[PDB]
Amino acid sequence: NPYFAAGGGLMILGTGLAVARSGIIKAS
Amino acid sequence: NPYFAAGGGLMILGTGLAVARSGIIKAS
Repeated sequence: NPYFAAGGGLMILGTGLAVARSGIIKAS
Repeated sequence: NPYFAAGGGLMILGTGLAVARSGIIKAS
């Protein structure tokens, strides 16, 4: 469990990267 | 966590590879 509790964090930060890549485009 | 902190780095460098493959085409 704790060794693979990092996959969820990587998914979270990847969704954050996708949200930021969407937001930068939606501003310019 | 630290053993699987490399998946995020591989995703980062893969996004960089995709960005470079897009940029080389968008120049020529």
